[PDB]
Amino acid sequence: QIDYRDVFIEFLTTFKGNNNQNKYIERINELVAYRKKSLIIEFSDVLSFNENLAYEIINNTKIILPILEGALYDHILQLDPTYQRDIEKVHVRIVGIPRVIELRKIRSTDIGKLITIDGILVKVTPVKERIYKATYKHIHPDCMQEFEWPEDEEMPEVLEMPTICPKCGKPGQFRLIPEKTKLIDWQKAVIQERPEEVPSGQLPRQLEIILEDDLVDSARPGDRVKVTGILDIKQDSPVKRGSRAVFDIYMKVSSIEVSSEEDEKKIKDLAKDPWIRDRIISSIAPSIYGHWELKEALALALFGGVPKVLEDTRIRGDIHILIIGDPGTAKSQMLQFISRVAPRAVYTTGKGSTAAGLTAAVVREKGTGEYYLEAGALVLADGGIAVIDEIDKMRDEDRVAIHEAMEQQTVSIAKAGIVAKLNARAAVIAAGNPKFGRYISERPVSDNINLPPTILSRFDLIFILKDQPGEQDRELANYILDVHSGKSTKNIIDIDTLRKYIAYARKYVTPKITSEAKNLITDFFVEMRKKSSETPDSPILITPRQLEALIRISEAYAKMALKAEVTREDAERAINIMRLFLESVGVDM
Amino acid sequence: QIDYRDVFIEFLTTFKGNNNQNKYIERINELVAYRKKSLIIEFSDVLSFNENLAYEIINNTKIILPILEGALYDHILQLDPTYQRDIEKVHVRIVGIPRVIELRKIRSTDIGKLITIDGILVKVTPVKERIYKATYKHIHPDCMQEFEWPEDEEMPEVLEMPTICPKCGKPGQFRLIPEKTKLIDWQKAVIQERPEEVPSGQLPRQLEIILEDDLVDSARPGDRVKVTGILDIKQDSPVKRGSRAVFDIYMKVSSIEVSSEEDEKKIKDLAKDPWIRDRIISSIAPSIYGHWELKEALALALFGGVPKVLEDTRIRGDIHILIIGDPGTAKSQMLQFISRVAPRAVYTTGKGSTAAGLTAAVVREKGTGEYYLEAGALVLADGGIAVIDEIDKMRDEDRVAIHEAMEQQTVSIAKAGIVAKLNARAAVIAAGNPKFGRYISERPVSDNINLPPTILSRFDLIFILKDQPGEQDRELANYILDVHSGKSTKNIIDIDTLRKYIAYARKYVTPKITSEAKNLITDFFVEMRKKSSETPDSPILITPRQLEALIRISEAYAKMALKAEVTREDAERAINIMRLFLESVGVDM
DNA sequence: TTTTTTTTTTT
Ligand SMILES: [Mg+2]
Ligand SMILES: [Mg+2]
Ligand SMILES: [Zn+2]
Ligand SMILES: [Zn+2]
Repeated sequence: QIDYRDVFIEFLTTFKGNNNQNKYIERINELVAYRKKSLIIEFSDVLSFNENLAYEIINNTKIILPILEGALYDHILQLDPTYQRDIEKVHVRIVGIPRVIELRKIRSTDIGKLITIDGILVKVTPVKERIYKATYKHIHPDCMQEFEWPEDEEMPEVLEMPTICPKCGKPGQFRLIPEKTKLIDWQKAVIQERPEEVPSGQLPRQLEIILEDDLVDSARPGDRVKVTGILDIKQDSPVKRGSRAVFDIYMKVSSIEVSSEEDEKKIKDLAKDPWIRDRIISSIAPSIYGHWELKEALALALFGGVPKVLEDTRIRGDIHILIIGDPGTAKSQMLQFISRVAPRAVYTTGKGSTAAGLTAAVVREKGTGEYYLEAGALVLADGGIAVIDEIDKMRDEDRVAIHEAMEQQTVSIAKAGIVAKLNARAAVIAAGNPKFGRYISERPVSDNINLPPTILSRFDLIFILKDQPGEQDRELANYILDVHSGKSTKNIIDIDTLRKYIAYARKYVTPKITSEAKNLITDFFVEMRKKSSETPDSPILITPRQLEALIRISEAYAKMALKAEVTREDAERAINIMRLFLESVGVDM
Repeated sequence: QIDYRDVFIEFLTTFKGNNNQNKYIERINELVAYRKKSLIIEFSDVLSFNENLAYEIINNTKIILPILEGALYDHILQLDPTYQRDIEKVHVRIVGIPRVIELRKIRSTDIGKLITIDGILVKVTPVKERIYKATYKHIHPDCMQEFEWPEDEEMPEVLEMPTICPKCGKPGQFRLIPEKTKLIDWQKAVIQERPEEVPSGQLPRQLEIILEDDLVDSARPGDRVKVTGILDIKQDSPVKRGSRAVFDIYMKVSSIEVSSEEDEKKIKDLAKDPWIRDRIISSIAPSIYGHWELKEALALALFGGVPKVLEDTRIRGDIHILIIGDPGTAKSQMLQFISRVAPRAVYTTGKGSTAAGLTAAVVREKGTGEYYLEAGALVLADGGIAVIDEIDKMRDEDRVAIHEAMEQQTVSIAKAGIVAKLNARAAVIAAGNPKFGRYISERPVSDNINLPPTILSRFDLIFILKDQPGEQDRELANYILDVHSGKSTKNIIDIDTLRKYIAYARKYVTPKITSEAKNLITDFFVEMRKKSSETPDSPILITPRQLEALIRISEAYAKMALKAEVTREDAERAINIMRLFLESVGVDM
């Protein structure tokens, strides 16, 4: 009823942040400075400020958003007149809607209401253009008149042509004029419900969402998103009714978020502890007893090294880990934990994957019969982590497809007239069993591993797990029963905090190698080669890749403590962990 | 509103270039010599000469080009009246527009503006004809009238037939008259964004462009081009509404550049150095330590020999290189560098390619129902370099598809009623691993290589790389760490100018064989054949192909120094490099 | 039916 434009403007200029620093005033000039033409607000803050305004947004969304858009636009023009003639419309987006509904629980009662859905992005289409105001010319020898067809109204989702010329009142031919037509960016995406939300024995459901204007290209497939907007029915093929008054539903996205200053203080506070490295390792798979050297290795792969890009070549910065062990050694359980804690990870099984599905697949589009590309698991994991369980179960002729993606971090396809190259910069963690299921100490190491030396040299670290019963059985049994009894280990960083810590470290820390670290690494690498040549029978080869493994591991150790330099202490830790890897495969040092 | 035709004419007639030769009057001078009806003007030159004139082209391109082009036509007629009755309209193409937009960043605000896009050409269609002014006959026994349908306007993108006869005002049926219709050449192409600008975890995007009149057949697939023109929305089936008022965008090309005299003297200056060959070799893969003999071999393949075309046959002039080595010997890094410095190169892997994708594929169009050919990797690489990494991972029944393309440089297809023969004159560089991952010195060369003798004989040079940990580890380790520390080797030819040097040499240099070079090559071949008879178990056969390899290598060495003939020094170098090849495969002379 | 790359059952 009443106008809240005065309230909205006053709220923007008078709201107080956590430190009462007016967390909203400094967003306005940032909008003006960068001409971002999109401003977001929090529903909790609006409700905390004025209860009446929050309800009107949450209920009368379709008749108040343009009103607040006009009021905000006027406030921008007075603040900076130069904003005019560059941006003709500014959008305000509301987040944190209390109306959250599961994807499977949407009913007809929720149509037309501002709701929020949490799911997984699966498909994204290229950006296109949608007409919201057309212009036609009446092709009738008497008219030759141009007019905007939808009068005082946006063009509906169905493209409708005028039947009677408004300028002359007669029918005839109408020709669209693209020059005078107004367009808006338009993208279509598909969202899927989370695996933990799917009911027993059923496939996950999917919903179609539409992103327009500045919301296009807001996320990539495989992301976890929270989308807010209005639901509506979909009219796709109305040319022929064919009975079937049944319709699907789709969502007009108003605000989207993927997956902060307070968190940064928490992250930096953690790094102040001298024993942060040991504290982080203790937080990796808290439900698994022992395997301290494995948890340390897995922690390094989460942080990785520093990729180097030069004018003529680039160097891999990711760390690859291979684990071989007897059944029941908690290999799969540890790998599942990595998927949860990594900011971006893809979990695959060796038997349930193919060569085309891992890198890229060439498929024939049924509508046109033309071949095109589909991204594989490694491509979708670019910048993240790829987990391959049961690597020994894959066919050897099929496993070689990942050799290029594991060192050059690229995928090359030359099939059916398609030549393409794709980036696959991801870290690979793989697990498997020995050749005879269990490790046989009588036989050498070569026949136990049963893998070609080419793939073995690609892995920075290799650990062989032996399940040897001994005095430690009682400790293991007590630990497992405590887990089943609900007792939880304390003094460990929670998974949510740990994920934020890793994401921050991988984005703002780039350690550099000092002179002291160079001498230690060089001496140790020379020592490997001399020792390796003494026993030319092991299946492990000390190639120059091993030298680069030491550099990557050293940078990861420094990056774990948010250090900008690789001191001698990190080099010693990198050398020490490499020693345990060599002792595992029976290479003494 | 000021008349710019006078400004244009004085700009063309009076302009000073960097060389001080009035660059812009020679182009129009050659315009009438060859009747090319197209003039190229740089945006930097017009802006410097007249800032106001340059701006008017940028923002008023729609209604300034016909006036600007019309003014140029009158000037040409004054220069030579003979241009009349040969060319009706002359097009002016503007390049160097500062408005450069990435392919993924195009939004609605860029529609109708002159922009420039850099990308890769992937698809070209055959040249067709487009109607811009039709002629119709009213089939109604009283009319028998001819009229150009679109009055004072060209035919739009969508063909439209008149509904009311302009000659009588009555409806009816109208018949097109092809002989009185005005046509224009039309071609469609697809541009793909470069792999550098593709975001993480996303597939590359594509844009459709239209070439008309003299711009047709101005490029070939795989080229890197810059296109300037106007964006517009694409209409395909406007008659069928089918809801979904969402359109795709295409581009009307106004000028195209495919990726000068100052380079000629720069290249000539480089060739004057007596040690130019060493400088070129030292500039191949600067980030790789050692492997001097492999760097020399890769340099030869970039330049290549001299193809011979005779009345009854032709002789291959390309050089093929095969490298077999232990894992971690930087084989893939060098191949990556070659794919960047080569003016035209295609990079493929053994596992990610098929027989059809390498040579040619037969694809059926579901619309018409007929079969047609699709160019493979080797066909697209004609006149350039083809890189096939991990060649040993190819299926043997699939690898044999390149036997004829490597020697006869042709692709023969007899499939689905299609018999064809395509040129595949491309050099092949391949790498792979021995049978057991690493070379075993305790076993003969026969079972280490694991490749048929038919394909081995087709390679001019074969190098077996052994990773022997010796006393050079410290030097190798220090070099690698220096690379990781940002240190760069100095006194090398950078990749950009090195690419220009190779392109110039392969185009203007055709060395000849002298009498003294013939004697050295003949004597060496006799000894090579005699020595091979000692060991017949080796899978390396000295065939007459090896004699022609010596000729090709000798020509390549001369081509490096831009020499016009092959002297005894070039023959000696060819013998020396051939000797190292034989020693590696176990033939000692 | 036909060539092609893909997952699938069945020749
Ligand atoms: Mg398991
Ligand atoms: Mg390699
Ligand atoms: Zn009208
Ligand atoms: Zn008529």
